[PDB]
Amino acid sequence: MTTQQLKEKISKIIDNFSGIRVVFTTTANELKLSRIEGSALNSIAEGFIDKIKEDIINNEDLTSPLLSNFDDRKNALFKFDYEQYPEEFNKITQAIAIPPNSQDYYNPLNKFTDVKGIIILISGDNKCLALYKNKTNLAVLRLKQLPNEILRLDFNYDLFSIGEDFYIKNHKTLETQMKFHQVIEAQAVIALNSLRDSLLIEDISGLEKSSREISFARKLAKISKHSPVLGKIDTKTIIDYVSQHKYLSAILQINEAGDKLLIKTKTSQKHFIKLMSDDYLQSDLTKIIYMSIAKDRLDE
Amino acid sequence: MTTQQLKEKISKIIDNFSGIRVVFTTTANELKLSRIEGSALNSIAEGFIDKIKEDIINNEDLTSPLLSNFDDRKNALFKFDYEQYPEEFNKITQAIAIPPNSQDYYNPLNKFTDVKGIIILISGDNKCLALYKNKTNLAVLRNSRPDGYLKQLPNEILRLDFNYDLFSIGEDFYIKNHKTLETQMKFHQVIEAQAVIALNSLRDSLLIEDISGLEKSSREISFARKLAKISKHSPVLGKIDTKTIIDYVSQHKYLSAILQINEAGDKLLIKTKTSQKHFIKLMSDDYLQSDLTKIIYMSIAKDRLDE
Repeated sequence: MTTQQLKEKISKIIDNFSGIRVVFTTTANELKLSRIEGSALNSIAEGFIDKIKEDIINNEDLTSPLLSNFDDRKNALFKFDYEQYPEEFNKITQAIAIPPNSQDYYNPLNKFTDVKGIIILISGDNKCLALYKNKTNLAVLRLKQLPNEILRLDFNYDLFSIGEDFYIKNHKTLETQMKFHQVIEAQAVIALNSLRDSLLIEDISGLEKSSREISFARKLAKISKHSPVLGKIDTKTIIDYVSQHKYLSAILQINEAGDKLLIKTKTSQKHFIKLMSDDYLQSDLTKIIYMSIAKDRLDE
Repeated sequence: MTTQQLKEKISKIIDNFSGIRVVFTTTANELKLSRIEGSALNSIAEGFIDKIKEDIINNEDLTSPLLSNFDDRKNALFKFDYEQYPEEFNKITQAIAIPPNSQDYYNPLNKFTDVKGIIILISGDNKCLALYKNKTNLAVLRNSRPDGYLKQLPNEILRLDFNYDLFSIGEDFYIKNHKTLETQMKFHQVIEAQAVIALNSLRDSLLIEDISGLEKSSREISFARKLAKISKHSPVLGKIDTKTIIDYVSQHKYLSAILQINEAGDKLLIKTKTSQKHFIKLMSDDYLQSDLTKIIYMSIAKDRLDE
């Protein structure tokens, strides 16, 4: 369900707007219903529709790839391609379908320390577009500070769900608030056994020590599910490419035998990770080598 | 002044922290000294590394390309390389240099509607890091009044924390959030003037037959920021002849279908937004093939290696 079909599906909801209503997921994993004043609930709907338009609709360079094929792209809304739904994904699913006559309302004596996340439900063309912002008290002034409880809606979303297909804006909320996306740590070490069974690296320990920092653990799961080099082109062709390469030879070294790579230092680990993401590309026009941070296939 | 040279210019100010001073800028373009509470000032100080280390120091995938070589990279600090300082750059330059004995303090009867931006001066190692932020319209400060509803009671409370917008480490400034620069500081005059230079150079290049579709997209700063990039950092315009690009597109496996050549053979056909966006990506050399896997790729964010 492509970038354009998203732009159709969202602008169907935005133009034939039917109703907004806000749900609190709490620490007890129950969806409690808000009591927002009308001109303040009109205050929520106007600015979200602009942010929805700014991020999706008339946004030209919107890019929707798979979450396992993560990289560092601005704008962009990542497709949830995994199968393990964190429980808050399913809480948003039940948040879509509270009946409108229900009275399980949020009691405001709880001082918004119960509020774990804020669910914005924007409905239109009979469907509903749910958005998610985690409870972020942040900081407000007046000079002194008195709230420490007062709710905050910064018109911003991390997670949103159109139908049965979830999309990702801020990747960090999907880990540090959602299960550390612990599939990633397991997907990183399935790749570490696959690098072990590739026998391309001599010592696998420095790669095993980068799997603690989650900034490398995403890059391992990228190569685990989406590599065009691991398991597809053989070991000796990779080594002969790196040796003949102009930039890659000075950093990655091959052992005395010539059959195993020497990836021990962090400077060599970052570049070898960018080797198995195929991020060392060349133009047929300018004949210049390049280092890709964000890229996409073309013949599909 | 590279990425690592930014990283240790910051962690020199960071690991020898001296004092944090908060300056409000007005709509009268006069700087105003805040009155931050002491336990608030420590909670406002927050470390700030808690944001700054995660953007700079501990951030391994930190990238510092020029602002004029814009692309869509996250965890990225765009080095300001233009000649023109928008007036808040010059107000941040004076924001560093208020003497600490000065009594030009901010009067809080203004209800924070004169407040246009928020300057976080973070000083250390006798230098000063300065952060910039805009006063946005309070987001929503919804509070209670059992039967309790919710309402934006004050509608004047200053809402501020991290997610900074603009640097001032030395004179080489950096941009994290670029929309702040183009809209609140009014930088989009300089991008659109640079983009019109690009349209006249393509007109002189004679690679396209009609240029009107590029000029209808030139108002949207999305195309103008890609036109201002190609005006200043393309490895194709003027360096290679127009015919060689045409035989390369005519030979191509993807570009041959979208971008066409006229019936004569010397001019490219760029009219619809599809053929504009793909020729824009052709122009900044974003179509690259692997020397290993031999798969053609379309790059969003890239970097040279030879330099």
